[PDB]
Amino acid sequence: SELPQMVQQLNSPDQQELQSALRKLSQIASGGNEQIQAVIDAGALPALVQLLSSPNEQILQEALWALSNIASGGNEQIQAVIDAGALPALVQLLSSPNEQILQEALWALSNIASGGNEQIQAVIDAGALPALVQLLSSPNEQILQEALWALSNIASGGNEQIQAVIDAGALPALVQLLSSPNEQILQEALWALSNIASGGNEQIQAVIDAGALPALVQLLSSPNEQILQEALWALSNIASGGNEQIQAVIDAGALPALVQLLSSPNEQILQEALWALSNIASGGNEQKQAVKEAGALEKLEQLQSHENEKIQKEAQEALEKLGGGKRKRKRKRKR
Ligand SMILES: [Ca+2]
Ligand SMILES: [Ca+2]
Ligand SMILES: [Ca+2]
Ligand SMILES: [Ca+2]
Ligand SMILES: [Ca+2]
Ligand SMILES: [Mg+2]
Ligand SMILES: [Mg+2]
Repeated sequence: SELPQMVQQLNSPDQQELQSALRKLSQIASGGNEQIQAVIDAGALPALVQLLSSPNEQILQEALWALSNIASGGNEQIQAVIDAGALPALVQLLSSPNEQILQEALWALSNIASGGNEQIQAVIDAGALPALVQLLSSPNEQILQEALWALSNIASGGNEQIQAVIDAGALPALVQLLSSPNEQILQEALWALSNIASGGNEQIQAVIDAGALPALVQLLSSPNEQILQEALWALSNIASGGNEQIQAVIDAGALPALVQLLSSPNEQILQEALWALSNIASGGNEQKQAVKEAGALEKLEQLQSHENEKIQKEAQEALEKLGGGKRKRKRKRKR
């Protein structure tokens, strides 16, 4: 209700009147999609994009915060941000020497990339990827995390958008990050490759050719359940490709580690271990025999006696597929 009065204050000579309006519009935009639409309907977006060119760092800080929380809404809400000419201004802020401005620009770009394929492509077309791939080599963990988050959401799009990430030279940087001692960076690098591996066979072969599999197979032996869940998701998407892709997974030695995970009392790890083996089972007779030789038949048959309906179904489906004769993830950040 008080929103139109706030939009008028975004172009005020009084700095204390301008900052109070920005702080309030940022707090409203942190709410639901119904609240975000009220900000857009008040015509805040044209005024907010204009403020990104302001030399004032305090104004630009809250202007980015407001746009980021608006960008964390629905697909139509994200589209309204793009129509206001936000992307060409956000891409220019990636080359900024200010760490707070760069962090907030990346936060805004990641939420826009959390929308549909049309929205993701608009970010690619704006020239975001070359800067994003460059940031994967940064010594700053706060910035590296944000760029990893934005690249994961772009890779959550269609095959055209995933190929654009591969072409920008992201895979060698992502594969290198799989050996990082930082668990947050490691999780996001795993989340990025998983979304890349959810694409076509050519895109999955790109992940294999970059040398990601030895690290992913190794991560199945981790005591950390968060890293285990991400590695299982990445390998499942790789195993969903062709017979060349399934065999690369077997050659990397995933089967003995996957069969070991069938003994886990954790329902999340189990479901993902079953899904990875089920995709492998949907390969040729050479691929089917490899699963049999790993000792999987014994555990799959025993898992058909589990009290969990989902665990029961997956185990039977995988055991049937062993007879002789792809998931994308998006994340929206609200602060
Ligand atoms: Ca003044
Ligand atoms: Ca600086
Ligand atoms: Ca550092
Ligand atoms: Ca660590
Ligand atoms: Ca643990
Ligand atoms: Mg950290
Ligand atoms: Mg952890």
